[PDB]
Order: sequence, then structure tokens, then C-alpha cells
Amino acid sequence: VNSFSGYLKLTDNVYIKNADIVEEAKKVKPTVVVNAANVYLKHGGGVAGALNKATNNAMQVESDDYIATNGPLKVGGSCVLSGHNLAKHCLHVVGPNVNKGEDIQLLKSAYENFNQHEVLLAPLLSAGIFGADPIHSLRVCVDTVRTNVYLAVFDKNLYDKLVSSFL
Ligand SMILES: OC[C@H](Nc1ncnc2[nH]ccc12)[C@@H]1CCc2ccccc21
Repeated sequence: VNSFSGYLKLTDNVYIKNADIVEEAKKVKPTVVVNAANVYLKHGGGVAGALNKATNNAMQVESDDYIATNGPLKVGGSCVLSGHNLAKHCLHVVGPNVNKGEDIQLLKSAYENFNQHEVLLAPLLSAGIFGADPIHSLRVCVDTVRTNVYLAVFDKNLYDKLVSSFL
């Protein structure tokens, strides 16, 4: 039993809600919140900008030190950093940005990172300003993640579309 509230069960291990991941994190303080990151951990907009702003830019400061030491992530890759005031940990996961010309097959690789964590609060990877088909992202999530994932989808209209079209 966990403290996630009001989620619609989709499969054995995947749950979904129409919510801002930042607000879900502020309320639940999960062990792991997933950021929809880019390879440079430059948290400008979307999920990343919203999470970072909620940390008063501490996420960005920590991320800049990470990159200075380790260099960029891979598309499809991840790193674990602090969750600051939002969660114990933040799993920064890089889904392909098809507006940047990146390979959609890497979306499965991106979701595989979730399997290293028993429970996660996560956004829909590669959706939104990352440009991919959100129905596709949800399908890849369900078919790839085996651990318990609570998906927060900000946009009400797309949430309604995601639920109504889910197979
Ligand atoms: O609603 C669309 C959804 N954005 C969010 N989902 C949940 N909490 C959120 N809080 C702020 C935004 C946001 C998709 C998922 C990945 C991504 C990256 C950039 C923009 C949009 C998106």
C-alpha cells in the first residue's frame, strides 16, 4: 500500500492520473520522481522546467555539477540525482526528442530505466514538447515497465484521449 491517490489502474503495474507531476510530487513525496530530461540536464521547460522551478533551481545547480563531472547522458539513458524538496530521488530519463531528429526506438530503452526502481511517479516520456505520439508512449510504457509506475499527465484533454483509446 502506498500514498498515491485517485489513480486509474491500467494494467497489473501501471496507473494514470490527470495531474501536474510537480503537484503530485509535492503531495506524495515519492521515493522516485522521474524527470523528462535532455542529455545536457538543461531543465528549461515542460516537466523539467516545472520540477526545477519547484526546487528553486537547486535541481539545475546539482545537474550542472553532474554534467561537469560526467558529461552528457545518452538518449535513452538516465541518472539518479537528488529529489530535493519533491522526492527522495529524481531519476532523470532522456527519451528521444523527435523534434531533434532522434530515434523513436530509444523510447523503449528510456522506459527500461524505470525497471531499476520498485515504484516511481513519472511523466509520459517523449510526449509534450518532445514531440512523440503520446498514445505510443503509453503503449511502450505498459509493454516495457514491470515495476509500479504512477503516471501523471498534465493536459486534461490528452489524458481523456489516453484513457479512452487505451487497449
Ligand atoms: O501534459 C503533457 C506532459 N507534461 C506534463 N505532465 C505532467 N506533469 C507536468 N508538469 C508540467 C508539465 C507536465 C508531457 C509529458 C512529457 C513532457 C515534457 C514536456 C512537456 C510536456 C510533457
